[PDB]
Amino acid sequence: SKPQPIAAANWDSLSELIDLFNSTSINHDVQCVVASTFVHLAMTKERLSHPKFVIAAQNAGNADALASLKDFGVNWIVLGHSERRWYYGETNEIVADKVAAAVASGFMVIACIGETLQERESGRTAVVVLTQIAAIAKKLKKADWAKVVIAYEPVWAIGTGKVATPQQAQEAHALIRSWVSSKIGADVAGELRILYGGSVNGKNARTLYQQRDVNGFLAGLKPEFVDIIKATQ
Repeated sequence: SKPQPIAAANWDSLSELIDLFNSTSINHDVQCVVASTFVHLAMTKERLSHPKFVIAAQNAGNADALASLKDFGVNWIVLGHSERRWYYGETNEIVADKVAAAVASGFMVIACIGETLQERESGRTAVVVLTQIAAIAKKLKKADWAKVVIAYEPVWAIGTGKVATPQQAQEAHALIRSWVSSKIGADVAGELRILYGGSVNGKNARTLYQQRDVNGFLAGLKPEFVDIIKATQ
């Protein structure tokens, strides 16, 4: 069976969004995450009170900064999101180092991996994606995977004019899990949450979630997020 799903939203009125989240009864077991930028942190922190939600930082790579976040009550962090890699120049190793640092600092880490349009088109989804997570694994020890969540981000589907079928997402998630099973252990692979991190709405989320290897979502901080949460069953 599947591990606990996660519905995570990455940073519309934020205040109104939080109101909506706070008011949302979530009946099933699902860990909800709102990843904020530094500036919106204290506000999200004081406003978001739904106990099935946790707040996540993003991209912190400094030990002191990590320590401060943890002190501020932030225990989750999103790392490796597409733009960090394709725009900011965070290499597989830099992301890996951040993941390892965050884990060492007591964080739950949502580590994003994903291939570009050109990589997918040229048939290199597997080598790109697995190389990215292999870099992450190299800096972790087995026990650390308890603190790791992988988000698969079809970068290739973002502003490229391409769509992500349940089959495509399942294929990607399955190959990641198979690599984790082989290289890290089947016990780890069994517990590992692999989130689909491409643009998703209520309907397609519910369908995606039905796939064997999909354990939830990394999506937009938008009112539709409530539907993404409900989709995780």
